Amino acid sequence: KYHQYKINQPEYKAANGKWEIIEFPEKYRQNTIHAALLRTGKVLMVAGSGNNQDNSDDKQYDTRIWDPVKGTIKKVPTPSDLFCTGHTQLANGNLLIAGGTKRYEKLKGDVTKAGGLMVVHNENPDKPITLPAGTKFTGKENGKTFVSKDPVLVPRAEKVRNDPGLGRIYVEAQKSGSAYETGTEDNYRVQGLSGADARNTYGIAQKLALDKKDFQGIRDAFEFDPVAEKYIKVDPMHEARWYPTLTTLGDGKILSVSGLDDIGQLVPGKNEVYDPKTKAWTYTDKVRQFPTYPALFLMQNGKIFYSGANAGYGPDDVGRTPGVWDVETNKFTKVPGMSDANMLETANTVLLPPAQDEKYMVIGGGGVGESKLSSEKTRIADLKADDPKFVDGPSLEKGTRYPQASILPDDSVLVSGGSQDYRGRGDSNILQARLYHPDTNEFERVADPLVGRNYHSGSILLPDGRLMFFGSDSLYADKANTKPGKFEQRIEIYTPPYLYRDSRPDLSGGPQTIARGGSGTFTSRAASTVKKVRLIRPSASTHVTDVDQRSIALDFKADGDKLTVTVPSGKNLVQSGWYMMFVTDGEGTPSKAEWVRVP
Ligand SMILES: [Cu+2]
Repeated sequence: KYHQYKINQPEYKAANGKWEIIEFPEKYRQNTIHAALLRTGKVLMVAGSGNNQDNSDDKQYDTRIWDPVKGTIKKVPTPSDLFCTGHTQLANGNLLIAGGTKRYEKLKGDVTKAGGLMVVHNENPDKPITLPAGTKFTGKENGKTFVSKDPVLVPRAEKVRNDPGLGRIYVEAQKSGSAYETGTEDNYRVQGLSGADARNTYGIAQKLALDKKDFQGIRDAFEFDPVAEKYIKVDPMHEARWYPTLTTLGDGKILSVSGLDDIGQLVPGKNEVYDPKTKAWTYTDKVRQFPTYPALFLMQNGKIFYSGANAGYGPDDVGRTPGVWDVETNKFTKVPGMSDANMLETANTVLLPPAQDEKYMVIGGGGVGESKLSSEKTRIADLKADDPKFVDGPSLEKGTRYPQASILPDDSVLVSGGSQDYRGRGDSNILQARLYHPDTNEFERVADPLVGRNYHSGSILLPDGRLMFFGSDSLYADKANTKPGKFEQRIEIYTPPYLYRDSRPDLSGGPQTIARGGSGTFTSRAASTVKKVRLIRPSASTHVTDVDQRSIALDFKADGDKLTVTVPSGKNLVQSGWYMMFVTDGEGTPSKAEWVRVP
């Protein structure tokens, strides 16, 4: 339009950057749900079956590697249905990817009525129990009632605790509409049982709502080798997990937390650790339950910070409170102050730059399950404070689920997209982007994104300083919510303001390996202009969750055209692995990254 003229003016791009749509040849398209920047500089894009029933039925599983410099894309053979998986970079630079989705069950019953899977428990070792069709289950907390359509046989408990018999049955609300939906797990009383039967028999269900498909986890785990460009099978997890968080501990092992299991129950706090040297998994000694994709970050004291951000599931009163988790002792200490604590599902979490400060920001979020509630708020916790607590930061304009959030090499945080309602319901994509500035605690609006991104989206900082945005899985295609949504297969590249100004500093000397506490030397003719150096861990982003990205400040010295940088000593700050190293000048303009390996 004229718009298009406005947003291409030198002054405009200099203050707001600019967006571009990339669309791939039809043959390379997929529903990208997970992405990660690899140490090769290319982006792993993982769809699995892509939340597509035909692909699940055909075992059609997709992965791409996309080269942002050349703009080329290739397919990668994908061994398991690796969407709704967990993932993080290993010390060797491989991406550990574990969990994912079992072949999906057909959705049954009336599309206008809340329902889903009820898992019936039988505590009686003496006898099985059959609940006939039309059995009513009522939530002990939520008070809502659902009815089975078919009989279910629930086998005897087995003695060992008795281990309860379990039987799965579809249940459905009596009347249509969202008034009769639930958003969290509850324990359901079975109406019309008396005595012993009532004592030994009960239901557990996750959300029983209108986006109805029932998903189960798988145990498979792989290392993605970015040099070979292949998935390498490693030992499977002990637990099947759909939506686990994988997060690096102090000793370099990977902790896997939560997820739904092979029958769709929340894994009840049975966490496990991958040792990259043995390529084997071990249960943790002690149990702690969280909802799915919990946002879990390694702190400099070796404990885990849980921000409260999560993708849902489980009860509303277990693992819903932000805090500090000592994995070895299992002590959990609440961090108070969170505003809109009822709107933490589908929020983003960022460890603010520089990571040395241990400040976490929680952005946006929505009510449990398919709630119409959404939060405009940011909330910041400083974990180095005497009494740590969340305090509100700058607000967004609109309540926003699913905001994308990426650390930039200038210490800004790009916060972009999202939607006002569940899965972009009511055509509620928010086509806005901001820079968050940590030092001022201010938001600055920048250019609007071109493509809406809600559920199943993400963003990835690239070595050249641009950012890639992917995904978006709207429930509906139309504002009226009458037709099924189509998965967004375009990506965008966002060029920030800092690339529309003066010449950027030059940098060469990579790739290099630099130990914690060690130093390395790089070349920059513009060394004298460098104000900061940042070692930035590449992102692995899914479901509004990225426990990989962090930006570590490096001390440096300039000596003519030579920059000597020093890596901090702590293994809890500087996780082993590969990092982008950016140098930024006093005008805030970053170099392109060189890659550095920390052993
Ligand atoms: Cu998902």
